Amino acid sequence: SMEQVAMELRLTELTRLLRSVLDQLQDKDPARIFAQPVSLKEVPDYLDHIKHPMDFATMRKRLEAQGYKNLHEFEEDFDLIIDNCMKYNARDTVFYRAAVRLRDQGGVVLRQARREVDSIG
Repeated sequence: SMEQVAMELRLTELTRLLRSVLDQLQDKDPARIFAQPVSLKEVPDYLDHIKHPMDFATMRKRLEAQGYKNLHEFEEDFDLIIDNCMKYNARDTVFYRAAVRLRDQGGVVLRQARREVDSIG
């Protein structure tokens, strides 16, 4: 149908905007701490601690399959990255501290994203 196409164009355009959002958030992680999945070879107990692992590469795979229906879904995955880190790692660690800085800096990007998503519809 023509309606299904229009819906698909909307999804494609959301994917475009979320790709730019993802790039801007990942720039706030210049150490690449959150770039890839925590390695279960190197942290064998990880899934005993963290039930839903997340990282920027995993988000990018979902994004490119147009697997984010709305900004809320995308933010859920970004918050997982941060929240998983802040539980597994202690306050006095470079990992925890990286997550705090990512959260604080990402907030600004996500605030305007929400306005753009609502504005453009």
